[PDB]
Amino acid sequence: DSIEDKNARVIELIAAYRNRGHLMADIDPLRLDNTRLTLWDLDREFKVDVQRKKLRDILSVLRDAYCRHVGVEYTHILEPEQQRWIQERVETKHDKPTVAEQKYILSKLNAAEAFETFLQTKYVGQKRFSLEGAETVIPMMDAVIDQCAEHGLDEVVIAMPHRGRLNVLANIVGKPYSQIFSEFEGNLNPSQAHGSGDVKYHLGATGTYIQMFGDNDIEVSLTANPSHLEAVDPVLEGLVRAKQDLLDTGEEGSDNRFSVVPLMLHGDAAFAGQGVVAETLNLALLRGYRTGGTIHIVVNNQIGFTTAPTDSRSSEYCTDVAKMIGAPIFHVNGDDPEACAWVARLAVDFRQAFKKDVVIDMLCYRRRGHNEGDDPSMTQPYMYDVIDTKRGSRKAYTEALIGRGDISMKEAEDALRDYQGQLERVFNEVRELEIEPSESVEADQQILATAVDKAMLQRIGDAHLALPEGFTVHPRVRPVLEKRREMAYEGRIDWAFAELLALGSLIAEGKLVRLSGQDTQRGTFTQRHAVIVDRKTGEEFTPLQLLATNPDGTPTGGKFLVYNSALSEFAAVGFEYGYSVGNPDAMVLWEAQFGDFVNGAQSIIDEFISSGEAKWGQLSDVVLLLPHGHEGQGPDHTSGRIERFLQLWAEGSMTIAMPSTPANYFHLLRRHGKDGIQRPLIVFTPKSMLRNKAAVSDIRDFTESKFRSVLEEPMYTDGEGDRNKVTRLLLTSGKIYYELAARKAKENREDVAIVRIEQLAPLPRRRLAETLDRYPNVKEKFWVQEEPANQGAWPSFGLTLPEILPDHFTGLKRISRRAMSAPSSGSSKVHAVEQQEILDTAFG
Amino acid sequence: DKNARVIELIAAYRNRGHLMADIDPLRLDWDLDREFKVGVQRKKLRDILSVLRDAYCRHVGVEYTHILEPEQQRWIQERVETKHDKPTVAEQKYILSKLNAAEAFETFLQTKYVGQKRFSLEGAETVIPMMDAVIDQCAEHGLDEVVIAMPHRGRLNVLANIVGKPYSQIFSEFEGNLNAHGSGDVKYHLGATGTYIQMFGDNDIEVSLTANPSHLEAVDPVLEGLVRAKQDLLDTGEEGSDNRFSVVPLMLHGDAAFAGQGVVAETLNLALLRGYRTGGTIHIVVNNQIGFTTAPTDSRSSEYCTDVAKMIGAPIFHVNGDDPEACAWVARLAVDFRQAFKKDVVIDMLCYRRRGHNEGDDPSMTQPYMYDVIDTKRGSRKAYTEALIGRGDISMKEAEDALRDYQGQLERVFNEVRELEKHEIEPSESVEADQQIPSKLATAVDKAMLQRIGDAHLALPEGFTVHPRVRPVLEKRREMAYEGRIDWAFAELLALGSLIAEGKLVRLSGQDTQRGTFTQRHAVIVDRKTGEEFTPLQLLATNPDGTPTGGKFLVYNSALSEFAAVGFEYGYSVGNPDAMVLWEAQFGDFVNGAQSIIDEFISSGEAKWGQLSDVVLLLPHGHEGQGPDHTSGRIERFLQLWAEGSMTIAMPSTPANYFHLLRRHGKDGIQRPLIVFTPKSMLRNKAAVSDIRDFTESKFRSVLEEPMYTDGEGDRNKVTRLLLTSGKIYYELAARKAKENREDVAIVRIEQLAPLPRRRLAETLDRYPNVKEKFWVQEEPANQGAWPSFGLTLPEILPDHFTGLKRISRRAMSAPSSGSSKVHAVEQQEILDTAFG
Ligand SMILES: CC1=C(CCOP(=O)(O)OP(=O)(O)O)S/C(=C(/O)CCC(=O)O)N1Cc1cnc(C)nc1N
Ligand SMILES: CC1=C(CCOP(=O)(O)OP(=O)(O)O)S/C(=C(/O)CCC(=O)O)N1Cc1cnc(C)nc1N
Ligand SMILES: [Ca+2]
Ligand SMILES: [Ca+2]
Ligand SMILES: [Mg+2]
Ligand SMILES: [Mg+2]
Repeated sequence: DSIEDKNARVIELIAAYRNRGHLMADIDPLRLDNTRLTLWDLDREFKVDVQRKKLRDILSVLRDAYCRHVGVEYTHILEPEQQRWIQERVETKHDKPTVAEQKYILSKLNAAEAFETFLQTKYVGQKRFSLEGAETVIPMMDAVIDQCAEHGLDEVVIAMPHRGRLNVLANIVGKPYSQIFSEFEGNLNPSQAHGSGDVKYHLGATGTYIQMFGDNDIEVSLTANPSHLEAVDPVLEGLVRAKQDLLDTGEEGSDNRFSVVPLMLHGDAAFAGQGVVAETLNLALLRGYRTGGTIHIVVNNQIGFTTAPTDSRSSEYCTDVAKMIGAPIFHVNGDDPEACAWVARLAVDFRQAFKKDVVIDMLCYRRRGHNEGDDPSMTQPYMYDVIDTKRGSRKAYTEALIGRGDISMKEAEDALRDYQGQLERVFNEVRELEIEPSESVEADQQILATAVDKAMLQRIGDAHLALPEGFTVHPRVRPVLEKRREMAYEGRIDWAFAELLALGSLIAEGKLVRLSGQDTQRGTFTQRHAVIVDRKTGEEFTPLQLLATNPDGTPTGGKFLVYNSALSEFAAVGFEYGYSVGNPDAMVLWEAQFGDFVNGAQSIIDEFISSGEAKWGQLSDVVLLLPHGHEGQGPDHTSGRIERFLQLWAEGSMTIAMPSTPANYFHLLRRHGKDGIQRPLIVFTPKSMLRNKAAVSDIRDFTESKFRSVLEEPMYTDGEGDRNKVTRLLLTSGKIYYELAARKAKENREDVAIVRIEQLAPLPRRRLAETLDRYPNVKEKFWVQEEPANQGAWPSFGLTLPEILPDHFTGLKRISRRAMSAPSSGSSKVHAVEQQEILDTAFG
Repeated sequence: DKNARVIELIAAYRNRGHLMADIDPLRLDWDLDREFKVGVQRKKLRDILSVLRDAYCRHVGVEYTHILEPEQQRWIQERVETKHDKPTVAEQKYILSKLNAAEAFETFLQTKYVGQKRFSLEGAETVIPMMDAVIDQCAEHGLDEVVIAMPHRGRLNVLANIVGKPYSQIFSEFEGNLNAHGSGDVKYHLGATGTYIQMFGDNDIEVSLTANPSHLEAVDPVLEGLVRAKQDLLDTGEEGSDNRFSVVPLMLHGDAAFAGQGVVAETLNLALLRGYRTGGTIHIVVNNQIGFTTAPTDSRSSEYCTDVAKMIGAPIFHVNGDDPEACAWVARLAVDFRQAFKKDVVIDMLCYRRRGHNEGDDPSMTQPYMYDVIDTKRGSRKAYTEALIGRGDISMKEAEDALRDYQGQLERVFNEVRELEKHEIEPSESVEADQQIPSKLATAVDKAMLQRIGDAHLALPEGFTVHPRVRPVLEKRREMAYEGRIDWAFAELLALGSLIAEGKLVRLSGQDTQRGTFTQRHAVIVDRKTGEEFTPLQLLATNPDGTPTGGKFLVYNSALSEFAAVGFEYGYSVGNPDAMVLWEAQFGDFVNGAQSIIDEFISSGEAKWGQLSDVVLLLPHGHEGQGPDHTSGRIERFLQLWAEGSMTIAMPSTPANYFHLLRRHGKDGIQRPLIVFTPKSMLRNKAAVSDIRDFTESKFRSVLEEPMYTDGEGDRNKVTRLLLTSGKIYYELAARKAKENREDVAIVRIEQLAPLPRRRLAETLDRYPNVKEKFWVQEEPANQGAWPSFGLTLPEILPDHFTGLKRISRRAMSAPSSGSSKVHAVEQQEILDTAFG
């Protein structure tokens, strides 16, 4: 009504465009959804933040920035400087691309569409999950990578699903067309045939991107992945984080460049529905997981196979999950490749300025069916009636560039004729060039002293008392530090100290050690104390970090990276798997709170850890620490599901162990870090046995011994025990050994021997046969276990042991809990009665 | 100019005031008299600012300007930016009684069971009066039930002080003396049911608490499923006549678990979906600013633990746990918002954890600053009590007497319990015999029923335009119903349609389940010209005379989730035991995304909690050369999980046997999950078809012989080699036998993998007296499929029949299959050549 009233209505209007203008922006190239102050005041001047501008001018700047082909979501960001940064770059006149840059974009759209159309012609009946209707993804990714090269970064690491995967591999990464054509030909040379393999749209590649108009180059990698959509997200993060740590960039680096950029592509239905997306975004700013911001690209073809977005998500945008970490979101029209390239460059600039994630929602469509053989009009007839009227983005942009006067019709035709002639000469060459069953990858990696000097044990012990000046140790943490120095010099080394002796000795030898998991710094069972907290100030101290410096003051090259993970299994296990792939020379350990929670990461275990080598030739040396054992804490605090990992095992893909002594655990970890084999290690670790006074080791077991896959009772190897008196053999693994040994001693049963299987997979066949041959008077052999009959090692051992060793194990019987639906009973009293029945049966 | 600066200030408070609000009980981190323009009324700046400070910068942080619906922003704004009437002395006293019960229950167990883990709510006592206000507000709206799901934090306190679980039952559990059945679970995993009666109102409401494992947040989709089934039974909500959503999910969370677990996002993503919505969940985050020894800085990459809830535009209220009046008020506002917009609401209760993570843990080892502050802090109960003695509401004597009365009541129940005669502790027993199958059960239907389901596919609405490639499916189904040669996809719909016709509620969902991943189902058909939907099976919900059967066909395309979708269907089946609930995986290879649900609820829920579920998992399975993720439903994993007859596991080879399996499952009266390994290419195998007689005069066959012996000129006595198999490999083996005229070889199919059909298998094998060798033949690698369990169990349960049983399979493999279809083809031929070698 007044001057103060009008100037106030304008400020609300400005805010309305900045907050909700994205809901009006012309972002959908299909235009499916139909429902998507006075006139004298437009020429009046108003106060804007400090200059005076006309309302018409304020309105035109706002409609240009927020209501054209780019929908900007940023007012949810809590940091005001990030809101100002976006506002300043979005609310200004944008410099038009040069004719050369426009021609370059069209060349990318040409190769994108001509690649898809060549495959439709040659291999009409072969699934390729085409990028048709989304070809702008190619110039957009090219702009992301080019912008990264402009900032002088070292590498872009890509992870993506099926949508236009082959197109990306050929036109962004640089994977030869001959290789991609040999895969459709179904004829692979012995190197491409090796292992069991995977489908062509799961494969990765590496290359060097060279700037078209710049002088920089950048490494471009694409990681392998399963069909399981979004499963590769935390794997990419881990991979990038390991590479950043090697380059001394990022979080654990001297420079704050985060010079390895994660570029993560997603489908619209997969991005909204999969939980691992939220779990992975939740890591984006964590000290132990951040990679300085990921560039996310959502290929939003407004469809997920036959499912409409209305049935796929409960939110406006498929990208709304990214608001949880305050990521800016750019919804961009896939038919405007210049707006797509510009947004991609802005996204990289934002990542570089704030070391935070950025989401690009590319609104497009899927020209053909879900796969190339599918008819989408059965379920989406309206959408496909609209798509059938739509001229592709390539034709649209070509007609735009001719009208502008940039290129001629002849120049456009010739450019496509050249590219079509090139694909045909490559296809002919491969076509011009016997299928056998897949072979096991076991022999692919074959290959050891793990003992350390007394001085090394003493150094790791002393490190626990080499406290900074003034440091106030918690009075209940102080005895751990003092008892460890004593253990290092006097023996009776417990499990938790043996672990740190192995990690510390590896650090001292120059190895990078990464250890993480839930409450892993202290230890779930208050046993580790890898990090100690000053009682008065809260300052942290990591005793093992002192081992990264030689006594002369020089660095060993080693480092101790220990973290408390977020409350995740899927993303945390994915990340550590990725980290180990990213740095094969690192010692990477992930610890479950209890092994019962690793089933939250079942997709990682099944799709990456146990099978990644056979499927993609991708090697990982990740260690999974799974606290395991029947102690009466209930069905979710008892089992690490040994039977599942043993079932998954084949082709020597993993090592699976359940060590019974601290020294054997020490040697197992050192063998794993020093063997030069990149294969995952699954370890079933103790809980109560951490504080079992019988479960301790002598210094000579660390300094003069090695890993023992099979263990005999000390009375026959280092004592006065007679192996010829033994009539009954009890074969076992884990903590049940001490309970059986205590019963044998109590009853003086010289007729019974207890043999421990420390390495569950691969089965130590020769070692087991050699050990059993030392007991010639054995009349009966029993596999004894705590676990229910359908769980533990019995389901695999009961079947494999009589087969691999018939002369030793024909007639092998089982002593265990009954078969159970849950891993144990809920009552500790019921556990106690069942545990005593096992001991009574074994000695009956 | 000034009026414009005032509007920016109003917006600043509404948008960012929550970042200044005094929400943390630990505290760890001139123009004012002028009138301004703000219906359109003129208000002084002092009053504008007072309203803004009271609403957004005191003990309540309000996050709502992210909500895209303007009407929802106006609704919150109007209720938050007004003077709030102070609670009556009676209401304040009622809140104190709740704080009294909460802290005295925790202090009583500390005194009596010093050495037992109870995950105390000390420092978060306000959770109890807050939950009481949520439930009371639901009763005020005249709703029917509140269904609760929560983790460990103050679980026993909630059971005793909100749900109504007897103290005697809770004490008897700490005493380790139980009057228990199945293998059971820990006390803070248990559920209860009861009736809440309003203190100052005339209404009552049912209050239920669901069971759950240690796996944090895994119960979230299960609660939604449970609520959805109850809402469908009451004809309320999405599939109901009235839009009341009269059953309320009340979901409690811990701050670290809410930020870190993916299933939270997956479950919020369901909140407005047609097939999953429950009309809005009330979320309560017990934000004690700690997760065991982990600081929030290591737990999340966002300001608030609740930021994940902004993806569905849920309003978020950050409330100071030391202000129980503000907590009760926010809880009531939450219920009012849920009722008005049928959307989720998140209450972030900022509190602390008085003791260690568990009662035996020392938290100062890792959080000495936090525990130095907590040891200076007077509890919420003492604070509130002192504020009341200060306001003049109550005397010191009245406060003491109330605590003495409650403490005396606890001591009397504890002693009565202690006085009970102890029982001898025995090992847990198998729950197998708890649910007995009716020996003989009729699943056959009349030919008229098949014909009705066939005719329903052509009973199209007037003017409906069928897609030309969908039309032959509809016509071929009417022909199959009258003439036979019924394929797998039609037998599925014959089973579901016959159940609907008999009055059963059928819920079928999964990824692209309406059409079918393999374009086979067409449960829903789409008008080619308009896009209008038509569900032929829905016509079976009406009898020929026009009356309802009571049955219903609920078929949906799920979101792209496994964990939340499997969790939801598990919950749905628990919520309505009389419903037929089927969840379909796109390929069985993706069910490992829901491994926590399979391991913690489906396979073990009966033995742990006595919780029964009849959920059906449909897992497309088979070696066809599509790669390691499009081949196996991990049969070996489900067989390994099986014990105590907890589940039925089948791999049917004929459409009729699948039909009878589904009907037996829906009509047996047993509430046990069914795992079905279903076909892909075999859906279109012309040999894999059934006669009408198999649906009308037969029953489910756990073991199947070759038709040449049961219905042909085959001679069983000529058989010297027996091949034992399951699934689609049967047709390839049968085709090879026919090609080579091998009368010396017989192929026996095991249709029901678990429980093993011991008697039928023994009776079948006895019909082949000249057998000299038996082989288990399978497509799956040696360490996979049925061999790992059958190779061990078959020679044990049937030694006279299976001693010397050998295996024919793919080699043991790390991946479920090779990546090349050419390599699959060569391996498949080697199996067939070995079996007939
Ligand atoms: C549901 C599903 C698909 C629909 C994906 O929808 P979007 O995310 O919008 O992607 P597009 O529209 O296809 O670009 S593709 C798909 C495939 O099999 C990928 C092709 C492959 O690599 O094999 N699956 C099946 C599927 C279901 N659940 C999970 C966790 N992962 C899956 N891959
Ligand atoms: C990590 C973890 C806990 C810390 C939880 O932190 P918050 O969410 O902030 O909860 P509180 O502070 O304890 O209220 S409790 C817990 C327990 O086992 C509770 C006792 C029980 O229920 O048996 N686990 C272990 C855990 C790890 N991962 C998964 C998926 N679930 C878990 N339960
Ligand atoms: Ca290694
Ligand atoms: Ca049933
Ligand atoms: Mg899509
Ligand atoms: Mg907490």
